[PDB]
Amino acid sequence: KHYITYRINNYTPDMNREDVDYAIRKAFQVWSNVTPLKFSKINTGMADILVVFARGAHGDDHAFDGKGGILAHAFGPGSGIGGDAHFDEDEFWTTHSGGTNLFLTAVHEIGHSLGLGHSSDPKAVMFPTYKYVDINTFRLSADDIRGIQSLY
Ligand SMILES: C[C@H](NC(=O)[C@H](C)NC(=O)[C@H](Cc1cc(-c2ccccc2)no1)CP(=O)(O)c1ccc(Br)cc1)C(N)=O
Ligand SMILES: [Ca+2]
Ligand SMILES: [Ca+2]
Ligand SMILES: [Ca+2]
Ligand SMILES: [Zn+2]
Ligand SMILES: [Zn+2]
Repeated sequence: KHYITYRINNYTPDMNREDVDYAIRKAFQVWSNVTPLKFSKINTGMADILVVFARGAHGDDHAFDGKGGILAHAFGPGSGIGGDAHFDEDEFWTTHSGGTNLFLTAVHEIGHSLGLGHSSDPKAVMFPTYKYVDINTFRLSADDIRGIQSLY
């Protein structure tokens, strides 16, 4: 199906609540812009993709590892934790270059939420390693486009 819902379960205290909403909205928009996917934000109740901030062990057999290392993870589409995107609260989430940029990380993780694996293109958002790029000139690489359009 092309209609997919999300809910921001909780908000990192690192950031303004409004900035988390915006970063997440823009991350979904990135993928919506290159597919027929329609995303809808839910405030309360059942949603396909939950956006969660948590530290250490947090219920899903994939515990986080403290500051650094693994920044976030996400599960491919399914029931329950399927589709959910988890961000390690031990990171320092930001709208800027400092710490770990939430928008960029969210684009990567939503990619996983939708069923993508990793890319071999070093410029792809789905390359395995986080790298800050200038947010205002950010673009999905042609390989990201191939990946997502193959699924939707
Ligand atoms: C501290 C920071 N760490 C990272 O970038 C690390 C390597 N990457 C991760 O934390 C992966 C998550 C990530 C990648 C990106 C990104 C952003 C922009 C461009 C390219 C990539 N954003 O988040 C972890 P994952 O979701 O792939 C994951 C895979 C397997 C398991 Br099991 C669990 C999770 C760094 N190396 O700068
Ligand atoms: Ca889910
Ligand atoms: Ca970590
Ligand atoms: Ca934090
Ligand atoms: Zn998790
Ligand atoms: Zn990844």
